[PDB]
Amino acid sequence: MNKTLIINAHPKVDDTSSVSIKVFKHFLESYKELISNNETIEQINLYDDVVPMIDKTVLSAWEKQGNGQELTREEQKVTERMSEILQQFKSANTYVIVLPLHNFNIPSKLKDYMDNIMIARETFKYTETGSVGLLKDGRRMLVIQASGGIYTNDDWYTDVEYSHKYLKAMFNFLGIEDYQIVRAQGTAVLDPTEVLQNAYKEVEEAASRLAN
Amino acid sequence: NKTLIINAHPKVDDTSSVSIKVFKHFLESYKELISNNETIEQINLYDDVVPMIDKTVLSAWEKQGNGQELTREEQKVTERMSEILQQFKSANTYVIVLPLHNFNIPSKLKDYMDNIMIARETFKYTTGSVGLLKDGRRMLVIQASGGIYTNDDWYTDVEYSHKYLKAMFNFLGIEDYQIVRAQGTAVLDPTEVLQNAYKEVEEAASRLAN
Ligand SMILES: Cc1cc2nc3c(=O)[nH]c(=O)nc-3n(C[C@H](O)[C@H](O)[C@H](O)COP(=O)(O)O)c2cc1C
Ligand SMILES: Cc1cc2nc3c(=O)[nH]c(=O)nc-3n(C[C@H](O)[C@H](O)[C@H](O)COP(=O)(O)O)c2cc1C
Ligand SMILES: [Zn+2]
Ligand SMILES: [Zn+2]
Ligand SMILES: [Zn+2]
Repeated sequence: MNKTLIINAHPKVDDTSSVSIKVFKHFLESYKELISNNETIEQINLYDDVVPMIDKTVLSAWEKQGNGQELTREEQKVTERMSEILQQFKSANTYVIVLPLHNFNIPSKLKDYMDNIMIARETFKYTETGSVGLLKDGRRMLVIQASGGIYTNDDWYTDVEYSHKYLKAMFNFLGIEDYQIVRAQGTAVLDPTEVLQNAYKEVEEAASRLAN
Repeated sequence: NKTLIINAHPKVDDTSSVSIKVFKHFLESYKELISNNETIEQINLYDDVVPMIDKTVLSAWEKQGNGQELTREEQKVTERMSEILQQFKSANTYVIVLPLHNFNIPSKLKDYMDNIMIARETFKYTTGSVGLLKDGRRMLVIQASGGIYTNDDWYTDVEYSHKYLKAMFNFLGIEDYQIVRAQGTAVLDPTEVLQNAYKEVEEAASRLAN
């Protein structure tokens, strides 16, 4: 089965004033021109859809599920939603993450999302040596990130680009080694034309690559 | 002179939590050693209002930049965010308590970071950015983790919780940073983890109260 999952981590969701949403929408345009009829596309909007965070209730529920105790109606409701998010994630073999860079790390709701999809025995497992990803079946990820600064000049900025470093480390771990990030970078330093034209060109290439 | 405890544990107060036990041991030692004229404040991220960056916040910020009028909702959220910022700026000693969930800081702790990293307030675009909190402030992070992160292996390379916090607080001008790793809760006996962690926070308490 061929399914593409769009993980939209932008707080504005669909507002085209945003650089990363424009770039994504241009990606989506090219991608749909090129995919098969056998290819489904799903999207989760992290700032619009319900994405449960790890809280007392979730930790309590996960404790009980280890003992085999009964869950309260609240624990059932939140664990069920988290199961839907996990299974939706495992159901896809192409992923597109869209995010603005805010304070050198992933958006908080994207952290909640990671907390839903990094699940022992589901996307990774523990081993004698340590732990190992379970999603090693040729999946592909494209990250689209807009940023005010430039992160490819190998300087202090590069060193604190934790958003990219974390996402690549996490997904590489789960088994996704075909990874590309498109950085619509330098929005605070470069001509809007230059930033956008370069990011449109890059996601056009990505669409072509991902559609084969 | 004020100490600010930033509690990023979703369980808040539950002593089944290793990071909370270690914090409470720290706090009890600290309270014994500090002076009368010293205030301790605490914000519990999972039991308080810490605005996340959403549509409303972003729009409020754009309107503040265009000199446009704010809606009541935009007003209310930005007022709460400036209250959090000022509470953060008001303190010279900080304690962050967190469990390690998925190799990064808790999501509410990122929200908190988004409230306190503010231009012209805790840093300034300037030639480069510089921190405004360069007045000898101290930062203690108490972190509980299943794994061990001090062996200089793969685990060390993905400990983004510590790496991020240290980089952000250095950037704000807070260079006196110390992390207490109550680590190995997935491999060592719980009493073994606690004994070492308790000694670290007892020395931290003494050093910070001095
Ligand atoms: C609250 C906030 C925090 C930001 N933090 C960073 C940052 O840490 N590094 C950076 O390069 N740009 C930062 N920026 C600039 C944004 O990344 C830049 O405006 C980007 O174009 C936003 O993407 P978008 O247009 O899709 O929303 C920040 C902007 C805001 C509003
Ligand atoms: C959802 C979840 C994610 C976790 N992720 C990590 C991890 O990425 N690295 C690690 O060393 N331990 C991880 N752990 C183990 C916890 O860090 C460990 O249990 C720690 O003791 C929890 O802190 P606490 O006792 O203060 O709640 C995770 C635990 C849970 C429940
Ligand atoms: Zn287009
Ligand atoms: Zn309470
Ligand atoms: Zn024992």
